[PDB]
Amino acid sequence: SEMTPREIVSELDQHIIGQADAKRAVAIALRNRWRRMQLQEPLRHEVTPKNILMIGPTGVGKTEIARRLAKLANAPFIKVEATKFTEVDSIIRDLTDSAMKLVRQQEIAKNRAINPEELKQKAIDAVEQNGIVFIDEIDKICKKGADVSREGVQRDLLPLVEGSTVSTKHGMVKTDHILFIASGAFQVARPSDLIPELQGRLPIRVELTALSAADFERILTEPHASLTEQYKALMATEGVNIAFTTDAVKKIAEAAFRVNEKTENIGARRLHTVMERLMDKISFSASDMNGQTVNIDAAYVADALGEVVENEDLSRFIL
Amino acid sequence: SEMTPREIVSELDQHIIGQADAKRAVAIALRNRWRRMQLQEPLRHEVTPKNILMIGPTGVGKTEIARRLAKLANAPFIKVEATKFTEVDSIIRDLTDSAMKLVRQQEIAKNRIDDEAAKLINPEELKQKAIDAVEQNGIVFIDEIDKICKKGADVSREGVQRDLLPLVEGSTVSTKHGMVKTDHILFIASGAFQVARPSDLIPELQGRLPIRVELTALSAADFERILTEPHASLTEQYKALMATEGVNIAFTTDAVKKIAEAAFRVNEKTENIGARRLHTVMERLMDKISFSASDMNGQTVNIDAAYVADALGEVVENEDLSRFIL
Amino acid sequence: SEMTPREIVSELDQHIIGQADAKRAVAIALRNRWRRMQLQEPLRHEVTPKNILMIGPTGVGKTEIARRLAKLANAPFIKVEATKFTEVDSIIRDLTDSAMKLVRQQEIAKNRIDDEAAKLINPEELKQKAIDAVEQNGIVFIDEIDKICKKGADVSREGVQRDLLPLVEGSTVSTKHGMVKTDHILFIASGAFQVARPSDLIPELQGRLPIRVELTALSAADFERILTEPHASLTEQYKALMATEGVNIAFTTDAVKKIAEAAFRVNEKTENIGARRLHTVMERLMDKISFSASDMNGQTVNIDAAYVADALGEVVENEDLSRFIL
Amino acid sequence: SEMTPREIVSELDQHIIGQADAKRAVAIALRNRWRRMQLQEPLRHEVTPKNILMIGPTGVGKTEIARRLAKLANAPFIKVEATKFTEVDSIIRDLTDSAMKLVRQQEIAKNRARINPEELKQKAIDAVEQNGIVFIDEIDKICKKGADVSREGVQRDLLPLVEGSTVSTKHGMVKTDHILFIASGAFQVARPSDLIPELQGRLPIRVELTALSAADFERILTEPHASLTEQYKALMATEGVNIAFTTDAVKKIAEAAFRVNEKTENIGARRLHTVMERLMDKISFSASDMNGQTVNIDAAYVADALGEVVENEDLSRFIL
Amino acid sequence: SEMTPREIVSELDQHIIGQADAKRAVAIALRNRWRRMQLQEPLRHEVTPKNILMIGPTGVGKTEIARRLAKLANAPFIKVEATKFTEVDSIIRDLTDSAMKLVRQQEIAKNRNPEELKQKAIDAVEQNGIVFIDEIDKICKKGADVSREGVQRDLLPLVEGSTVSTKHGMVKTDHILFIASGAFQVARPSDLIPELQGRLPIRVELTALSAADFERILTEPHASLTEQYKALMATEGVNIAFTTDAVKKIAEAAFRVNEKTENIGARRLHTVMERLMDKISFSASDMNGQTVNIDAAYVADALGEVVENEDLSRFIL
Ligand SMILES: Nc1ncnc2c1ncn2[C@@H]1O[C@H](COP(=O)(O)OP(=O)(O)OP(=O)(O)O)[C@@H](O)[C@H]1O
Ligand SMILES: Nc1ncnc2c1ncn2[C@@H]1O[C@H](COP(=O)(O)OP(=O)(O)OP(=O)(O)O)[C@@H](O)[C@H]1O
Ligand SMILES: Nc1ncnc2c1ncn2[C@@H]1O[C@H](COP(=O)(O)OP(=O)(O)OP(=O)(O)O)[C@@H](O)[C@H]1O
Ligand SMILES: Nc1ncnc2c1ncn2[C@@H]1O[C@H](COP(=O)(O)OP(=O)(O)OP(=O)(O)O)[C@@H](O)[C@H]1O
Ligand SMILES: Nc1ncnc2c1ncn2[C@@H]1O[C@H](COP(=O)(O)OP(=O)(O)OP(=O)(O)O)[C@@H](O)[C@H]1O
Repeated sequence: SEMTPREIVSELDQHIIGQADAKRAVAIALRNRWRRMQLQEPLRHEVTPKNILMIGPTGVGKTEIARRLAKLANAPFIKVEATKFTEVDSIIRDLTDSAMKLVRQQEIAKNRAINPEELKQKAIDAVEQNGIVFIDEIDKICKKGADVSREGVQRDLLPLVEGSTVSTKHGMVKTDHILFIASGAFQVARPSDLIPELQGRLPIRVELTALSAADFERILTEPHASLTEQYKALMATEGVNIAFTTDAVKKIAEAAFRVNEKTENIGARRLHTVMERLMDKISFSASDMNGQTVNIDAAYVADALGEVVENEDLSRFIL
Repeated sequence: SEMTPREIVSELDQHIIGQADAKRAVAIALRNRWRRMQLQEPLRHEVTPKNILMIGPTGVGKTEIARRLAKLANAPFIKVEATKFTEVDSIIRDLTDSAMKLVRQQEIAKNRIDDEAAKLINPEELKQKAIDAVEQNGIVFIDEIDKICKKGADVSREGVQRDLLPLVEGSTVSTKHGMVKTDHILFIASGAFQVARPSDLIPELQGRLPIRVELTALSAADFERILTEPHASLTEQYKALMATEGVNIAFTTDAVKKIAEAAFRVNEKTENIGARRLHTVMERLMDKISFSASDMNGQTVNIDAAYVADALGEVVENEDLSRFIL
Repeated sequence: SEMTPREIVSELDQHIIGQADAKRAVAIALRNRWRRMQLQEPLRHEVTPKNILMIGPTGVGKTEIARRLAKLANAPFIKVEATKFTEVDSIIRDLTDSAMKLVRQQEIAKNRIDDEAAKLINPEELKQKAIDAVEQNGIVFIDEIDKICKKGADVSREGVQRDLLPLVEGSTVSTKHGMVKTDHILFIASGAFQVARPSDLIPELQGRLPIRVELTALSAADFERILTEPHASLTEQYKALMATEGVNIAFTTDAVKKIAEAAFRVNEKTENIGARRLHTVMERLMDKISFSASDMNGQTVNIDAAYVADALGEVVENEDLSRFIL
Repeated sequence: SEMTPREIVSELDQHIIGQADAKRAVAIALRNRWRRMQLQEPLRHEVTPKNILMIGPTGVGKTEIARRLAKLANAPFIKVEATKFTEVDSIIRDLTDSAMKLVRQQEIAKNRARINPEELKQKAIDAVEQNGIVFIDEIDKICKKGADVSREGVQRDLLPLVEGSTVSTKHGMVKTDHILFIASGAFQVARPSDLIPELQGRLPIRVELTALSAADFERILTEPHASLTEQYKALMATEGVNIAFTTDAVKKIAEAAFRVNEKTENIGARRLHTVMERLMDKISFSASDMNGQTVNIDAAYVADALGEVVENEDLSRFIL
Repeated sequence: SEMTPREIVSELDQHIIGQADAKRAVAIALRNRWRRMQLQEPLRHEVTPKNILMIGPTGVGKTEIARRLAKLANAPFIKVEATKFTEVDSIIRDLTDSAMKLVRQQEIAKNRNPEELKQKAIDAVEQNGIVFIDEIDKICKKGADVSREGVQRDLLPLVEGSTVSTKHGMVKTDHILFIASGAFQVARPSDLIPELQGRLPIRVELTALSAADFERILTEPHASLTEQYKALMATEGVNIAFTTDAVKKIAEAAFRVNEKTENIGARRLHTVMERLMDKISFSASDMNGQTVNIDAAYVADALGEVVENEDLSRFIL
C-alpha cells in the first residue's frame, strides 16, 4: 500500500549521502501519513502532520531530502523562501497548481489505452492529503524596527501550518493536513526564537551535518546520477570515453572541501563548481576528440585545477 | 430546539480540560441566541450578541472552545489573526463562504450516481439560506487582538480596531452570495494581554466586548488530563496509530503523569507554549517506536515512567547566563 | 405627507434619553426635506441640506439619534469613521447599495411560490428608484471627524477633509446601480472635539457644516432612565429574555438606581465609555441567572439593590499611582 | 449661434455678485470658443484655449462663476482639488463621463419624435473635446514652498492635459487639446509665478477676485436668482408661514456675517448660510404649527436671534 | 518616395524660427529612415536609428521641431515627461495606440478588416515611430537620486531595443527613433548612465530665443499669433491690423520680461499677446465693422509698465 520507515530511508540513501537523522525524520513522517488515513473517520481527521524543522549548514541536503521525499511519494511538492514574503496563501495555491499536472499526467496514462471535475477534485484530494511544503531559510524570518516586518511572516504562515483553507483556481484546499518542512542554518537565531505559536507546530527538530572531504568523495560517485556518473555519460555523447581514478576523485573532493574551508563554504555545490572547472577543456574538445579515452587521475586533476587564491584580506585593511 | 447553558458546557467538557468560566461564557452566549429569535419581531431584532473577550496564556483552550462551540452548534465559524490587517470585510466574506459549505453540504445528503443531484437544489435559495446561516448564527474568532492594541507605527494597529468596529458594531458587507449583516454575528476575541490591558482597546470596541472571561495557565496536573480524557487525546491517537502497524501500545498512569510533568517542566524552564508542548514531547517520546513500529508487528510496548524517563533524555537549561554577564 | 419638527422629536424621545438640542437639530433638518421638494423646480433644486455637526462625549446618543432619524424616515442610512480614510466615494456607493435592500424589500413586501415575484419588478426601474432614494433622502453619518482634524503625517488627515468635500459640497459618484448625486444627501458629522475645535476643520467644510449642536455627558440619573424608559430598554430586554427560559424576573427601583450608579461609577473611575457601560454592567449582573435561567423554570428572581450590589463585586481604580510615582 | 462676451456676463451677473474681471475673463474665454470653430480647418485646429487662473480669497465666486459658465454654455464640466493627486488622467475620464450624461440627456428629447450608441459616445466625445471646462481648485497648494517635489510633481503631471494630449475613456479617445482649464487659488503664500514655467505659460489669463464686503453680502443676500432669503421665504411658505425680511434686517444679517468672518475664520460667503440658519432657527421649528401668521424679520428680530459673539479667546491661556 | 534632408528643413522652417542645427539633426535622422529600409534584408535590419538629445532653454522649439517632424512624416509620435516615471513600457504602448488612429484615418478614406489593421498599425510604430522624452535632464544625477538614475535604467530596453506587448500585438522598440530633450543647466549630458549616453549619439543645441527672433515667431510661422487674433477678431466682425513697430514692440516686450523674470521662452508671447488683445477680445463682439489699428502706441499702452524690484530689501540686510 505504501513504503515504510526503513524502506523510505533506503530510497533516500540512493540520492543523499549521510544526513541520517534527517532521512529518518521525514521517513517516520511520510509513514505516519499512511497510518492515519487508515484510521476510522473520527481520528482519520483528528490526527495532524508532525511538521519538521531541519537545522543545518548550507547545501548538505535539507532540500534534496525534502524534494526527494516528495518525489518517492509521488506527492505535490513546493519550495518557498520564507523571506519571499518580507501573498502567503500563494504557497498553497501554487501547491494545488502543481497537484494538477501531477494527477493529470498520470491520468492520460490509463485514459489513453476524462472529465474536468474528477481531475480537480482528485488533484485537491492529493494536495489536501499528501502535499509537502518546504519553507527554506525560515531562520531568516526570525528575530534579531524592521524586524517586526519579519516576525510578521511567521504570524502570516500560522494559518497554513495551523490549518485553514485557501481558495485556488481549482477549488477550496485545506492546509490542515499538508506536511510542512522548514529549513534553516540558525547560526544567529535559535529555533527557540520563532513565535511560540509556530515553535510548537514544528515539533520535530532534526539536525544535518557539515559535509566532509571524505563525504564529498562519496557524493562524488555513490549517488544515483552522481557528477562523475554524469560527465561520463555526457562526454560519452561526443564519443569520448572518460574514466576517473580513485585518487582522482579523492583529489577532486579534497579540493572542493579545500576551498569551502578557505572561503565561502557553499557546501556540496562546491563539487559542481570544481567539476566544471576540471572538466573545462575536455568539455570543449570532447566534440572533435572522438574515440579517445581520457584517464582522469590525480595528476590530471591536480593540473586542471591549479592554485588556490586565499589571503586577499590582511594587508589592504590591517595596521 | 437547542441545547442549554449547562448542556453545552457538558459537550465542551468533552474536548477541553479546565477553562470553566470560559466554557460557561460561550455557553450563556450561544444560549442567548436561542432565546432571542424566540422573542417577537420588535425585540427579536433589537437585542444584540454579547461578544466575548477571552484573556489568557498561550494554547490553553481559547481557540478550541470557540471552534468547538461553533461545531456543536453547527454554525458558520471563522478565525482570523487581528494583525492580519496591519481588507477587514473579508472576515465576513470568508464567513459567508463557509456558511455556504455548511448550508450546501446540509442539503446534499441530510436532505438528499454522482450525476444525481442538480435541479433539485435551486442555487438561488441555498445562498439566501447560507446568508441566514451567517446572519443568524455566525461565530467569528478574532485572535491575538491584544496585538492590535496600543503600546508612530502604533496608529497602524490602533487602526485595525477602528476597522473592525463596523463588523462588531453592525454593518453590511457584500459577499459573492449577496448582502450579509454582521449585526448579529457573535464575536469572540482573544489575547494574552501581558503588556496591554483590555482597557487599552478603543472605547468604541472596549464596550462591544462586554463579557471578559479569563483562562488559566495549564498545569502539570491539567496536562495529565488533556493527555488522556479528551475525545481523541494524544495517547488515544498514538495507540490508534501504532495499532495500524500492528503494534499494540499502552501508557501507564505513571507514564502519563511523567510525560505531563515533563511538558510542564520544560514550559516553565523555557518558552511556555502551553499545551502544544505535549504534541512536542509526545513526538519526542514516540520517536523510536514510530519508526520500527512498522516491522515490529504483533509485539506490545508497555510505556511506563522508566520508558518515558529514558526516551526523553536529560533537560538542558540557562544557556544564556555566562556569555552575557560580568 | 410626512412628520413634523416637534412630531419627529417625539419619535426620537422614544429611544433616546435627553440630548434635546440634538434631536431638534436633526428634526428641523429632516423637516426641511419635506419643505423643499415641495417647492417649484427652480428652487426645488437650488436649496441644499443644512448639514449637522454633533459635538459630544462618548456614547451619549450622537449615533442613535442619527440612526433613528434615518429609521423613522425610512431613509437610506450609513455610518463611517472619518479615519477610515487616513476610497471616499465608497460612502455614497455603499449608501446606494443600502437603498436597494430598502427599496427591494419594499416592492416585494408591499407591491408583492417565489415565482409570482418576477412580476412588476422591471429591474431597470428598481435601480432608478433607489438612486432617487439615495439622491433624495440619504443620511450619511461621519463619525469622529474631529479625529481627521489637525493638531507632517497631519496633512494625511487634513486631507481626508479635502477628500470629503466633493460629497458634502455636491458631486456625482458611480455606483453599480447608476449615477447618484451627493448634492442633496443629508450629512451628520460627530466628534468629541476635546483637543481640536470644530473651527479647526478646513473652511471649505467648516461652512458646509452650518448647524452645530452639542450633546451632554450622560449622568447617573440619566443612566437610570436609559435603563428603563427607552422602547426596548436593557431591563425590558433581559426580562423578555429570561421570560423565554421561563423565569420571571423583576428589577426594583433601588436595583436600577444601583445598576446605574454602578455604570457611572466605573465610567468615572476608568475609561468612560458612556452608556455602553450599561450593556456592560448589565451583562456582568445578569451573569448567573442567564446560565441557570434555563433549568430554573417557573421561579421568579427579584433583583434588588442587594442583588446587584452582590452580583457586581467591588471596583478597582488606583491601579496608577505607586509604580509611576515618587 | 451662441452668446457673447457682454451677453454672457449678463447671465453670470444673475448668480454671482461682483467679481467682474473674473466674469469677463471667462466670458471672453467661452466666446473665443465660438470664434475659432468658425475659422477654416488649418486654424480651426491650430488656435488653442486661453486658460484662466483666478486668484482670490475663500468662497467669493471662483467656482460658481466657473460652474455657471459651464452651465450657461451647456458644457461638460468637472471640478477637482489639485491636491487630490499628491490618476490625473481621471479628470478627462470623469469629464467625458459627464459629457455622456449630458448628450444622452438631450438625446432623449430629440428622439421623442416616434438612438445609435456607436454615435452617442462618438458625440459626447466631440462634446468634451470641443467644449469641456475643467476647474482645478486650490492649485496654489501644489505650488512649492523634500516632500515638496511631491506637490511640484502634480504640476508636471497636469501638463499633458493642459498642454494637450489624449486620454482613453470608456467612451473612446478624447483630446485635452481644446479643453478649457480654469485654475483657482488664494495664493497667500505662493505667487502664481511659483508654478512650473511649463504651466505658468499655459495659464495666460490671470484674473483676480475680491474679498466679499458687508455691502456685497447685502446683495448676495437678496439679488441672486434663488437667494437665501428668497429661499427661506419659499421654504416657510410651505408650512404656511408668510415671512418678510426688512431692508434693515438684511443690512443687519449681512453686516453680521461679515462681522464674524473678520473676527474669526473668514469663510467668505458661506458665512451667510451659517448666519441665516442661525437666525432662521426658531421659526424653522415652529413654522410647522405656526400656520397662517406672518413673521416680520426686522433689525430688532435679527439683532435678537443672533445674540452676541466670542471675539478674542486666545490671549490669556497662551500669553505670558 | 520621401522627403530629403534639405527638403525637410524647409517644411520645418515653415513653423519654427531659427534653431537650425536642431532642424538639420532630425532632418538627417528622418532621412536615414528612408535610406535603411531601402537596403537588403541583412542590413535593412542591422542598421539602427541615430537617436537625438536636444539641449536647450525653455520653449525654444525642442518639442515643436519634434512634433512637426513626426507630423510631416505622418509618423506615430508621442511625448512623455521623463520624470513621469520616478510603467515605462506604456510609452511604446501609447505609441502603438496612436498609430492605430493614424492607420484608421487613412484606411477609412482609402475606402470611399481587423487583422490587416492592427498588423498594419504595428508596422507603423515599429517602422517610423518618434518618441520624445522630455526633461530627461531631470532624471539625471546630482539617496532619492537612485530613484531617478533608475528611470534611465528603465528606459534602456526601449532605446536599446526590446519588445513590449500592446493591445494590438507585439511591437519592437528596435527601430523607434528617440529624441530626448533637456535644459541641462545643472547636469551635463555626460551625466546620464553610459549605457544610455551611447544610445543618444547625436547631440544638438538649441538657442535662447531673441527679441529679434520673437518678432518673427510673431508673424512668419504658419498660424502665427497675430495671424491668429486677426482671424479671431474677424469673426466678431472686427478688422484688426498690427503695424511693424507694433510687432517690434510686442516682441521687444515679451523678451523684456523673460529677461527680468522667469524666462519661459516663447510662451511669453502667448502671454503678452493675451495681455494686449485683452480689451479688444471682449468688446470685439459688439464692436463690429470697426477696424483696430494696433500700433506701438497701442501696444505700449495695453501693456503698461513692469520692472523687477520685488526681491532684496525684505530679504537683505
Ligand atoms: N549529503 C548530500 N548527498 C547528496 N547530495 C548532496 C548532499 N549535500 C548536498 N548535495 C547536493 O548539493 C545540493 C544541496 O542542495 P540543498 O538545498 O539540499 O542544500 P541545503 O542544505 O538544503 O541548503 P539551503 O537551505 O541553503 O538551500 C543538491 O544539488 C544536492 O544534490
Ligand atoms: N485545556 C485544554 N484542554 C484541551 N485541549 C487543550 C487545552 N489547552 C490547549 N489544548 C490543546 O492545545 C492546543 C491549543 O491551541 P489553542 O489555539 O486552542 O489555544 P489558544 O490559547 O486559543 O491559542 P492562542 O495562543 O493562539 O490564542 C489545541 O490543539 C488544543 O487541543
Ligand atoms: N441618551 C441615550 N438614550 C438612549 N440610548 C442611549 C443614550 N446614550 C447612549 N445610548 C445607547 O448607548 C450607545 C451609545 O452609542 P452611540 O454610538 O449612540 O453614541 P455616540 O455619541 O455615537 O458615540 P461615539 O461618539 O463614540 O460614536 C447606543 O447603543 C445607544 O443605544
Ligand atoms: N459673489 C457671489 N455672488 C453670489 N454667490 C456667491 C458669491 N460668492 C460666493 N457665493 C456663494 O458662496 C459660495 C462660494 O463658494 P465658491 O464656490 O465661490 O468657492 P471659491 O470662492 O471658488 O473658493 P475656494 O476656491 O477657496 O473653494 C457658493 O455657494 C456661492 O453660491
Ligand atoms: N523657435 C521657435 N519658432 C517658433 N515657435 C516657437 C519657437 N520656440 C518656441 N515656439 C513656440 O513656443 C512653444 C514652445 O513649445 P516647445 O514644446 O517648443 O518648448 P521646449 O523648448 O520643447 O520646452 P520643454 O522645456 O517643455 O522641453 C510652441 O507653441 C512653439 O510654437
